[PDB]
Amino acid sequence: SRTRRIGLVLGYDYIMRLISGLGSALEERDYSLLVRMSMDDDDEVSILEDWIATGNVDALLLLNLEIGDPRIELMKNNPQMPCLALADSSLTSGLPTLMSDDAAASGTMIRHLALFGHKNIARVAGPEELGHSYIRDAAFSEITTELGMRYRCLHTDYTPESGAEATKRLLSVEPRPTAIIYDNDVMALAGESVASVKGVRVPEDLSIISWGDSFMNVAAHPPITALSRNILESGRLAAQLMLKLIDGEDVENVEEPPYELIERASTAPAA
Amino acid sequence: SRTRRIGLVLGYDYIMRLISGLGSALEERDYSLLVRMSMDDDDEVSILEDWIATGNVDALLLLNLEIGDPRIELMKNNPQMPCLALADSSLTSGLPTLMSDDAAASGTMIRHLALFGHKNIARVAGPEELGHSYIRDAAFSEITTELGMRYRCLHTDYTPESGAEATKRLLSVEPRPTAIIYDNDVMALAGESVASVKGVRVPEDLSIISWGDSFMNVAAHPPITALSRNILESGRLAAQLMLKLIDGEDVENVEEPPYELIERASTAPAA
Repeated sequence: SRTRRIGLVLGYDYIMRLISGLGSALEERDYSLLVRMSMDDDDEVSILEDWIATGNVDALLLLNLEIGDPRIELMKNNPQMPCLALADSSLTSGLPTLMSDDAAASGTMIRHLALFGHKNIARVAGPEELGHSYIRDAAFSEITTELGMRYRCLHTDYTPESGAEATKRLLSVEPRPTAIIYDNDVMALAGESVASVKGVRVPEDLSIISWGDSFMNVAAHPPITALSRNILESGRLAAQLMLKLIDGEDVENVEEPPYELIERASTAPAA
Repeated sequence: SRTRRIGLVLGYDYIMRLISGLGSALEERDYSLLVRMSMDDDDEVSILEDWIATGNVDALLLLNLEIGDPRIELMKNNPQMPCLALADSSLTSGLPTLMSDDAAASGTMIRHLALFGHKNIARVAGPEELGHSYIRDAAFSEITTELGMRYRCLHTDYTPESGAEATKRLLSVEPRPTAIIYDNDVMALAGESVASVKGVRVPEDLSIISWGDSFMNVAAHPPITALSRNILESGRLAAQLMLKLIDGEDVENVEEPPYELIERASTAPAA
């Protein structure tokens, strides 16, 4: 029998666009998304175990895979429950995956800076505990080294206060980077505001790129160059893939839809 | 019997915070949110009718009430299905409501501008088809008139391009307003950027307020004064109220948690 439900556990406190894309495909088959909220760290596993034991959904969507995620083992020990992970293939261990390509995106951003003559750049990244942290760092280190570009990074907690603090630090230590890439839009904006208050012109003295795009980047002063992921289409593909698994079709891993570097006013030749 | 599900139909293409708050309360009772997506205008009613006919959820959450919303009539003709609306009480016609107070918020923002000596202000609002459009306009017109303040408004579609266009228009027509209130954060940011490009200093020449708060306002240049709604707690209260209805308890309308005007650098005395 079918419940016509897909399970998703969210963390308490991007996702909206993913849910819109998922819904655009689930509606075609009169499916619904069943959403629960994990308030703690082992809470998600407990909810998933309940769903599996009761057969309360037809498939599970796994987001934000960490290194050694306890969910992979859960799914592998329960192959009668379809699941799909949205992650780099290196983190999913054989489970059906809609694959991101952070290493590719890293290259696209760095080559854009290289073309503009940047030789000293920095990244303001998220927490080191993210499953994509080591993929991104390895890509940035390899590409920058191979292009003879100086590279430094600082970790933050995604808040504008943290992005602001990191930017102040990068702009105060000689030799000052001429471009900074931020792991989210809010920190790129906070960093641009820091540069402006400091009298560091964007983009004349400092280029800025946001990893991730939103209306915020369009509204900024100046508008911020962004690596844009097609989250809507990713969501749609994810739902289609889970429906295939539910239908009993074999599903090879699928690359997520291509990203695009949207060039705006915040990147320009290096000072 | 109980399904332990609450139904929510979202529109294709705030809500994330609401869902976090809802989940914080639903998890206490092992309830889930069942989410579907309306792709058209009469799509929502059809989904709701299906849920009602099959008893597939225990209660329905109604958001974004319009004037003469076809959902009110649906719910009233189906009182065996618990529901809760998040709206001004004037739009819900006796249905259990978690009540917003846009007129109160309007007063708080306008009094803040009055204290700073503003005598000519403007609003960049959303579409006129919003159910809260006439409540807000009536409040702004009454309060401004009664304080002897000149007031004008322009309608937009919530995009930064639309907010930018509206700001250019307001700043180009004499007498230029000394403060602009925007119906969302992205337009307040887009408007602040327009003022900066134009050489209109914020806040020295122009004060800006965002109706709605987010990290974007904290990250702006300068940070943007915002009317902040407690969406997390609103979500939590909404879930608790629907659970009461499901439990068979009588539920009087409830005011939503108090909003707060967070004063930041973008408001100052009038030029």
